[PDB]
Formats: sequence, structure tokens, C-alpha cells
Amino acid sequence: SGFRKMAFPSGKVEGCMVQVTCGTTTLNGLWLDDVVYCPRHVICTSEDMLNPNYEDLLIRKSNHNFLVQAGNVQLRVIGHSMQNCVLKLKVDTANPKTPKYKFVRIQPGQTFSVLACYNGSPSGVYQCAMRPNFTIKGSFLNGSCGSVGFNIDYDCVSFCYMHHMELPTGVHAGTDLEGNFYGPFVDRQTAQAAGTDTTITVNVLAWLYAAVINGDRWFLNRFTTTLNDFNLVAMKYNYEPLTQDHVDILGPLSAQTGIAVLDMCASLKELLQNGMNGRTILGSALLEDEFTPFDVVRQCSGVT
Amino acid sequence: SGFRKMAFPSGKVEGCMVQVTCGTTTLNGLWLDDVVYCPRHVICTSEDMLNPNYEDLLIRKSNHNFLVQAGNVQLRVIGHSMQNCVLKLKVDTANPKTPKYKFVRIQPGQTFSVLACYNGSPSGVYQCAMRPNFTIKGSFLNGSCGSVGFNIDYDCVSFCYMHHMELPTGVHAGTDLEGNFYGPFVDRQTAQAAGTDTTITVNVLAWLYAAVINGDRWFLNRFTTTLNDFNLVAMKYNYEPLTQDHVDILGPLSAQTGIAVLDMCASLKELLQNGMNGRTILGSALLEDEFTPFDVVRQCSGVT
Ligand SMILES: Cc1ccncc1NC(=O)Cc1ccc2nc[nH]c2c1
Ligand SMILES: Cc1ccncc1NC(=O)Cc1ccc2nc[nH]c2c1
Repeated sequence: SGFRKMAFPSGKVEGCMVQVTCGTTTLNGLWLDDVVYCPRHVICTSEDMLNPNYEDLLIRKSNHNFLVQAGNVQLRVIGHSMQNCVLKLKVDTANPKTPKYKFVRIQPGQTFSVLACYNGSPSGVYQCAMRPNFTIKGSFLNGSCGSVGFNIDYDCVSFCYMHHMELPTGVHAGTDLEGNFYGPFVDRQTAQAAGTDTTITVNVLAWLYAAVINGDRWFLNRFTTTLNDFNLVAMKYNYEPLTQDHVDILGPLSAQTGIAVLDMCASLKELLQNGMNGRTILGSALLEDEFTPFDVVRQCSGVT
Repeated sequence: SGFRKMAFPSGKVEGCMVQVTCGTTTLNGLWLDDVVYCPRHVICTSEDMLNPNYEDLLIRKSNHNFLVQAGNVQLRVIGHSMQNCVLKLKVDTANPKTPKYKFVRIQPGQTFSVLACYNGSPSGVYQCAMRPNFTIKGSFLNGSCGSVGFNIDYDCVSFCYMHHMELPTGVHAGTDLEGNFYGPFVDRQTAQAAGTDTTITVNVLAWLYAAVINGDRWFLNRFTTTLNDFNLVAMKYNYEPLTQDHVDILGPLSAQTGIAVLDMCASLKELLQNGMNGRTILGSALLEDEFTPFDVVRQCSGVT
């Protein structure tokens, strides 16, 4: 028993982190096979970030200008190319620690682990979610760019995020490993404001099921609702609309606990309208939305 | 910017996890050098746990009864001994992945990362604190015993916890790596109730400093207090008494932010008396106490 905000074990990803320096800029790179992936803004100075022309800045860089270091040993760069907002640096040595991997582009509401790194060295690991406005709320200082987000399925690492930007509001933006930004964000230091950060309803419901499984049941009530009625309340509270697809995804948790999805929606509706009244659920005083239904099943069943 | 509940990168610890089976019981072991450490209750059945005589149960076990498996390869057990509540299984092969390590016994209020494992396989990593009542609030299912807690200082892993028990209330109890339980708990399935789970005041203050550094400042007020006055309010709210040692420990955060420790105590006192009023601090609706002052400095400076 007990339910924690849990990240995936980071070892497989630690074995892929390298330091990339170009000019005066140092950030992190991800070394998979004989390619090192990193944000293309490694070629910029802070002044260039105001209005960068990446193709033009890149023409002035040669393979020998990209310094790639794995631990205390230097990697030889034999090619470089720009793919969307990432650079792919071809090196002469395959990473011997390359795990089985995939590149996946996640949807908003999906969770992943981030291995925060500086100078190609891991500092920590935390769990987060792709917000509905395509930002993430991470912990990233100068030099953390190129740190990655991932999920693991037994022995295959699915990389889904690479850190690029901190918006003027302190939230974060980045790309998938094909270099396409999540949402409308760009790798330029300009006015980029995020949209409404709505709450991921399906994740809140999954977490309420985790609370019932792990003993916290005070919020269960004598009511039910419909998807349409629940969604009127969800709209009012800046929650994402709940769909029949989300109800189907919650089916296994509903079956395990014997609490119908719409009855849990009615508990959630009352929590939204009445508040917590100074009470807590799984050690939280707010409705937690950074656990997917899959995360709840995985943690409650101990998948390794 | 941004502040997250961050665990240490777990790779160095993943390389030490093994599966230990004795009879019908399987749990995790920690393989460092040529010794595998695991809870001595691996020798018990669930029925034995009601009233175990560990010395007597152990007499019936030989080296060949402890099955130790690292990945898919078996380790040969050439000796076994009981040290307090842990078994030390001497194996014929040193763990080639043994990191630099120490065994440390932490104090209440200190934080650490846990690598939750099942069948010697890592499932996830999370950050937690040793509560003032010597319990931890983890996420542990059947088979997670032997999972460990640790801190890392550059390349040296300090192991501080090994999971043993879940109390009837759903909180967790365990030992240091010398096999001594934290607090009054025992490895017997009996009535063991935890004391008051007070809030770690010094950690709440550190987290309020992290909030100011990372932009959340609404709770700062025009007041100050004294240690004695603050402690009267701390007593009322089941917070640990704040000492001059804690004030000294918060000195670097006070210097960085320019907010005197006693002024932050006055902000905390008002938060205790008035509540949050539906507001949040670093994404939390409660006062977070599982970040030490050292954690706040480490995360805010990007130590790798
Ligand atoms: C500063 C920071 C902190 C956390 N996360 C991201 C960042 N960086 C940015 O937002 C853009 C940036 C800023 C200066 C750069 N110089 C070369 N490349 C650069 C990219
Ligand atoms: C069940 C559990 C879940 C999470 N954390 C710990 C536990 N186990 C216990 O509290 C004691 C126990 C219970 C049966 C045992 N059989 C052999 N050894 C045993 C030890």
C-alpha cells in the first residue's frame, strides 16, 4: 500500500547522457547508437536567441565545433544535420550502453519521467505530465537543455521529450526526439504565452481510484452523474471534457474497485463544488492530475 | 526555474538489486562487493511473521536455501549471517557494478530516494523523508521488501534504508543497512502503532525559500517573530520545534533571498493560522515538508 509520484528507474537513460558544447554554449545531448541528439539552440549565444536564423548560424559550424564528451572521454563528430529543432551529431562510436529505444510523440495528459542533467551529468529524476496547453512544469536551470523525458516498457525506453525553453512565465517547452515542439512554441526568446492550463480529468479520476485502493475513501458519496452533466461542471472548473474513450480507459480501475466510473465522476463533481474542507487525499490538498490510468494500474500492481 | 520533488538518479542502485528467495518467500537484496543484504524475514512464512524466533528459524536454513539471482544469472552463496534484522549473504562473486558506497543511519526529517523493486527488478523511484515518528510514507506492495533508500554525493551512494514492514495503518517501517530499525518498530506482525506524525518545520521553511526563489511570493508578509513565539504556534499545529541549529542551517537560503529566517517563520505562522485560502505554493495546497534545506540548495543550484 501507499501511492507515490513515481518516476521510472533512470539508469538506462543515464547511460545515454553526454555533454555538448558549441562555442560558449554547453548543454546536454542524448547518445543513442552513433548519433547524439541535442537542441539546435546549442549553436546560439543568448543574444542570438532573440531572433535566430538557425540555417544561417549553422553554416558557420563544422563537425569539429561540436564538442561531445561522454564522462571524461571525447567523442569524434563525423557529421551533423538539423532535423526540425534538434541537431543530430553523427559520432564515430556507437554508445555501448544504448538501450532498446523508440521515439514517440506523446499526447497532452500523458505522463513521463525527466532526467534533469547539467554538463551531461544527471542531477535528478522526477515525474511530470504534458499539460493540455503543451507546456510542462519541470525543474530546469541554465544548462539543463537537452535533458529528456521518457517512459519505459520493461526494457524499451520510449523517449518523448527533449528540453529546450523556459517561457517568461516559468513553465517549460520542448520537442519530441524528431525535433518538433509540443504545442505552438518556438526556439526563440520572444513573447510566447501559454494557453489555459486545464486539469486532466481522466488522470484525476484515475488518482481517485488509487486513493480508494490505498484506503482514502472519505470523498465517496451517494451520488451518480452522466458524462454530459459532469462535463458542465468540468467546463466551469477548467477541467478537460471527459469522453467515452476516457470512461473505457478507466474500466479496469472501475472493475477492480467496484465503483462505476460515473459514480466516481459524481464524487469528483462534489469535490469541485464543495472543495476539500481542509481534508487530504493521498497526502494532497488538491486534485492530482499527473497520474494516468495506466500509471495507477502499473503502480498498484508493481510492474517492473 | 521550477521546483520539483526530485529523486536521485537511480542507475548506481539499479546495478545492485538482486532477487533473494528462501522457501516460498521472494524479496529484494542489495549486492555490494561480495555480500547481498536483505531483510531477515525472507526466512519466514506469513504465518511465522505473527511470532517469529529468527535465530531458531535461521538454524534450519543452509547457504543453498538462499537463492540469489542477479538478472537471469544465479549467484553462489558461500556464507550467511544475521546482523540485527538483516541477513548478509556472502556470495563468491563481487558485484562488478558496485559503486562507491557508505552505510549511514539518517535522522528524522532527512530525505532520501527509494528505488522500489519486485523480484530484484526496479519498478520506480521516488523521494521521501524519514518522518519524526520514524515511519516513511512509501509505495510498497508484497515483494517490495529489501528495496532501499539512499542519497548520492557525486559518485558515492549512502544507503540509509531497507524496506521491511507495512504497519496495519499503511505506513512503512524499515532498517538502516546495519539492520537496526528506525524507531521502535520490529519485524513481527503485531500491534505496532506509530506516534504523532509531526511536520518537519525546518523543511517547510526551506521549501518556502524555494518558493520565493522560483517566483511564488504571495505568502510573504510584513511581520517577524521570535523562535519562542513561533514555537508556541508550532506546538499548536503539531510542527517540530525550530531550534537555533535549524536557523543556522537555513542561513544560506536566507542570504540568497535576503529574507531573514525569523521573517520566514512569521510567514509560516500566518499560513498556519489563516490557511492557504484556496491558494497554492509551488503547485501544492499544503505546506510541503519533504525537502531539506540541503535539497533546496542542491536543486536550486543544479548539483550533479
Ligand atoms: C535559460 C533556460 C533555463 C531553463 N530552461 C531553458 C533555458 N533556456 C531558454 O529558455 C532558451 C535559451 C537561452 C539562452 C541560450 N543560449 C544558447 N541557447 C540558449 C537557449
Ligand atoms: C506485505 C507487505 C507489503 C509492503 N511492505 C511490507 C510487507 N510485509 C510486511 O509488512 C511483513 C511481511 C509479511 C509477510 C511475510 N512473509 C515473509 N516475510 C514477510 C514479511
